[PDB]
Amino acid sequence: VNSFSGYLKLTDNVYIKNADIVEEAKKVKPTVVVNAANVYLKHGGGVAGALNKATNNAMQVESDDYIATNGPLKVGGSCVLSGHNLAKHCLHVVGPNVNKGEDIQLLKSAYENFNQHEVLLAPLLSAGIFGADPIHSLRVCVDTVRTNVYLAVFDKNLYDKLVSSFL
Ligand SMILES: O=C(O)[C@H]1[C@@H]2CN(c3ncnc4[nH]c5cc(F)ccc5c34)CC[C@@H]21
Repeated sequence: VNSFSGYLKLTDNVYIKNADIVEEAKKVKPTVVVNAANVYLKHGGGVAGALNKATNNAMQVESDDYIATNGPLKVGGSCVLSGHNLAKHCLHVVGPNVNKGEDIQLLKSAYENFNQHEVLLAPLLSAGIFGADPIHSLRVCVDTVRTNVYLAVFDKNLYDKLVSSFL
């Protein structure tokens, strides 16, 4: 038993809700919140910009030190950093950005990072400003992640579409 509430159960291990991941994060204090990061950890907009704003830019300050030491992530890759006031940890995961021409097959590799964590609060990778089809992203999530994932979907309309079309 964990503290996530109001989720719809899609599979043995995948759950979905219409929620603002920032507000869900501040209420659950999950062990892991996933950020929809880019390779430079430049948290300017989308989920990343919202999450970073909620940390009063501390996420960005920590991320800039990470990049200065380690260089950029790979598309499909991840790193674990602090969750600041939102979670114990933030798993920054880079899905392919269709608006940059990145290969959508990397979406599976991106979701594989979730399997290193027993429970996660996450957005749909490569959705939103990353330009992928959120229904495809949900399918890849369900077919790739084996750990317990709680998907927060900001847009109510999108959600109702994700649920109603889920096979
Ligand atoms: O590509 C993106 O950046 C994310 C678009 C929407 N994404 C979100 N998904 C769950 N919770 C969310 N809260 C937000 C608050 C915001 F100001 C902005 C976005 C989000 C958001 C994920 C898919 C894609």
